[PDB]
Amino acid sequence: GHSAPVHFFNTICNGNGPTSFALGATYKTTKNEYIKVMDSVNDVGCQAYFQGLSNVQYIGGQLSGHGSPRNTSLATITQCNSFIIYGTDLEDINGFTTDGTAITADNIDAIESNYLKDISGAAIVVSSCPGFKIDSPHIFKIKTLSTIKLMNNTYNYEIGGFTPDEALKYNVWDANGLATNRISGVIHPRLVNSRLGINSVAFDNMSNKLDVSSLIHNETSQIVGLTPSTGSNVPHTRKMWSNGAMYSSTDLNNGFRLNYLSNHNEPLTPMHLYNEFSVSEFGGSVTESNALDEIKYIFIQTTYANSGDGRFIIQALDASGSVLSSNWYSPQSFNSTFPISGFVRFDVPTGAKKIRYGFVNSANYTGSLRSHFMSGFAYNKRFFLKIYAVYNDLGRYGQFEPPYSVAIDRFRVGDNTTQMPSIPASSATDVAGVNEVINSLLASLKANGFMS
Amino acid sequence: GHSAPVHFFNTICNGNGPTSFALGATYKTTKNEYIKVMDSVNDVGCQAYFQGLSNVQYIGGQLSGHGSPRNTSLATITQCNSFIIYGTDLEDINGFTTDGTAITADNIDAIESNYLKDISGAAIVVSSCPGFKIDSPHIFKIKTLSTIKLMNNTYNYEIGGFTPDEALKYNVWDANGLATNRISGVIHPRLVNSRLGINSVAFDNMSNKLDVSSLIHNETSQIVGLTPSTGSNVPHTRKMWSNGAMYSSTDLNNGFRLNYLSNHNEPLTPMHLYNEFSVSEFGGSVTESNALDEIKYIFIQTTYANSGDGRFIIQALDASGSVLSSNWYSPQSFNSTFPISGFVRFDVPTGAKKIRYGFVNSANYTGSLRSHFMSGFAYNKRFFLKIYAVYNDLGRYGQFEPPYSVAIDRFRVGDNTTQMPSIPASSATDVAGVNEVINSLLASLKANGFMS
Repeated sequence: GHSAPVHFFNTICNGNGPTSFALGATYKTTKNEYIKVMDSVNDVGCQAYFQGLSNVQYIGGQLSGHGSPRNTSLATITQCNSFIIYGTDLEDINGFTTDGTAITADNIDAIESNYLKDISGAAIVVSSCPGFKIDSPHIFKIKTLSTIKLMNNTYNYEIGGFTPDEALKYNVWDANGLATNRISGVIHPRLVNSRLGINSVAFDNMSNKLDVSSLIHNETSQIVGLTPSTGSNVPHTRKMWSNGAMYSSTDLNNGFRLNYLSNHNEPLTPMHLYNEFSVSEFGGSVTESNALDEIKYIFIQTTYANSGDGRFIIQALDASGSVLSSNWYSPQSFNSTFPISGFVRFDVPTGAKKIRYGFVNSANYTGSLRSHFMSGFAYNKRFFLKIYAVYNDLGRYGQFEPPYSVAIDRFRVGDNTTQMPSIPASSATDVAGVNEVINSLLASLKANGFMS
Repeated sequence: GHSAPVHFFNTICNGNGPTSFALGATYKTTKNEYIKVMDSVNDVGCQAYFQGLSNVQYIGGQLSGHGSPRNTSLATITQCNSFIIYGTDLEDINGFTTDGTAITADNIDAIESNYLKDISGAAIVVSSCPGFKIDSPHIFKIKTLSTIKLMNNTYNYEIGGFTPDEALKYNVWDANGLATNRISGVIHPRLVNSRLGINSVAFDNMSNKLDVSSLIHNETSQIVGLTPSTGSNVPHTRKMWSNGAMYSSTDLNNGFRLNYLSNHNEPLTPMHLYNEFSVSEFGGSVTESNALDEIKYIFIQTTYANSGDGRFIIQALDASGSVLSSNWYSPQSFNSTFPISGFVRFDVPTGAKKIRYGFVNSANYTGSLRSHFMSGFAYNKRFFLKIYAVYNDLGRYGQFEPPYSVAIDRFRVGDNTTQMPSIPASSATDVAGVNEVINSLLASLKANGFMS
């Protein structure tokens, strides 16, 4: 049941929440009776609460908590339709949870894990409101986890360019999770490459993600597998990696070889499957305060599997090869989409010169990509790996993309080379000795893909 | 200090700045005393001036100069926060500068070069206002250099689809320049492919630039250099170019070979490094009024350098091969992001059939890319070249992108060919003569990159 349409013009809600004084206060009536103002010691409030509405326009008002009242949010929108905000002043929130837990930068990590499905933790919490829009307000003094929280099937939201870095952890906190739900929202690019960015779920549902990032690694499985294989669910050639090897040569359907690594801050050896590339390369006549960093965030998308022991490692190195930062990622960590695949976020620290990424084994044995990362193809039969690089500035150092030229036929249409038909061995009865180099050259051609 | 939030509704500011009559006017007081109205002969004004505000909404008003008053702009926003415009009528501006210089179509080039940092030259001038929104209003009769001007760290702006071609030079004039600033704005795509487009700085900061354009040339330096190299800071091969050569076959790190050319309208020879491709290919049963042009603008991004005689040349040719238009681009011209790289804009004239682009030398000697275009790798240690083609219509002729097919393994995962191990020379003592054709094929395989 609902009412539509509700119109709000230049309306201000200020200071509306349980405060320190109100919780301990007792109202004395004219009949000399005392009434306890609080319902409980964990009483929490809000400035504006909306539920069961449609076509609500809040045009140029103000939502702020002055006097530090215990608020779970400034505006709570639940089960509404087409809630649009037009330049509302938002400021001075006192972050709390629904059960009365104070949101503080000290315990900001336990709030995201234990209170993900809670209706709290942002200046504006949107729950089950399809047509949401915020339209670039000015926000400041936000003492909670994020600025906007989206959850419970908010699938067509649009978020404008408000003040990026005001909350404690994020700017946009997408908490939508359900396999049946298809979320596709629009986020301003300036909110992604800021000091506080968006979480991995918000980047999963960001439709204009190529406006701020680009793919630095794109690998998928082939259609027809090679000769020594019993399937075509993983790569069989290793041609996309600089170090490492394959798990098996008699069954290529087993993926890459996962070698043991004790922790993510340990050095990678040539036996591990990993790549390496440099960033932020500027000359000697440039000051490091003028030349900023290249990459701000790195988003990795991979297949999802319930069990693990196979880790996707990523490291940020500097000059002299010292590890500045690292992180593990188990197969069950990619659950933006629980059934198929998910996203993870990695923060590139300032001063990093090189980036390493690959697959390792967290247990003390040698595993394979199929059995120890994909769980034997139980949740997905097509492996893929996508790594997005969110640049600090749009195109300062040049975005990384595959080479192409409209005037060169090798890149415009591709090269005109085909696999040669199989040539039999040289067994002429006219001379020996030369059959040494001929059959070896014919064998090298067949072994390197040039010949069938 | 500031006031927030200021609300404007259906408010009109009409014909306010100093006029011809007012400048020469003298007020006669009741006490028979005379007061000169004009402070100086170069008095200038605007309809609305805003400074030090936050969360300002101008909802459906009108800003117009009637009676031709001397105005630097219609609205001047300076050091504000979240200024949003909602469908405001804007019209009839008389372009002037802050010092009283009239902005006409004759001096439109000297004003852009000499008054870049001036707070003037547009219908709406935005200076140091992060959250600016324009919401696409209807605009006409604009006698300034541009319609919107952005400068002084306006880093997150959205510009809607207003009337494109009303100003004299541009639609959006981005004047943001600073090494520490990170600008990321959103511009409506219909404002980029218009008669008047956006300047090179606005395309630099345009995050949704792939919605209106596509890369027709993308080239970067490799990681590991070739054998005679002394470093890997430039392309060591010439596979991206159809003409020209390398500077020296003994170093390969000096880059391409820059040959002398008198002017940009001179014909390019096979000794020059340049490419060529055709545009607007329609059949005989199509009328040229129905078949429009293919490319509207071309944006080139390259590394910055403070000196050098090497020039990036681009030419627009026709049938019979006559040069319609051309332009030089020195290394200092790529300074839209001063310390690293920059953008330039080239206007493709109507009737053009072919486009040529490459690198030449403006001085009468043969130079190299490392020394005569870059300053010895003093600013950027990685060379890149990205050329964007802004199409007249979105996909009329088909956008140029690398070939791909999801059903072909050669394009889905790549070809399964590797460099063969080095095969020694055939020196068998059993027969000669054939060893000539054997070692010549083995030498060619090693020379063509097929063999190590």
